[PDB]
Amino acid sequence: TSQSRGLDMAVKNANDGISIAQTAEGAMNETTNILQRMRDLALQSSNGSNSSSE
Amino acid sequence: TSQSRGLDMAVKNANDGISIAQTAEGAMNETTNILQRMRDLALQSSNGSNSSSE
Repeated sequence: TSQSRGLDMAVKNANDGISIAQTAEGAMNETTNILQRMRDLALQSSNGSNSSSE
Repeated sequence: TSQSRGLDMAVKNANDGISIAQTAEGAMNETTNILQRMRDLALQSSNGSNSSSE
């Protein structure tokens, strides 16, 4: 009986762990998209056609 | 006839002794349930998803 209640609280606890990892990874996805955009801009600036203004 | 009355006292004493055991068991049934509830609450609290407030 104690094991059954503990197992349910453990399943709920593991759901919380999946939730925390899900939220942080989802925010991490936009970090990846930002960095790729920053890398595209950095490559563009390296072109010799750009003057100091661009 | 002397100890026939004695057994009548004996069964009477045994009956109330059974009653004392029964009420002790009955109040005990709630004690077990309270401890089990505290075990689930403590189990939930051990999760790192909970902050200090929870």
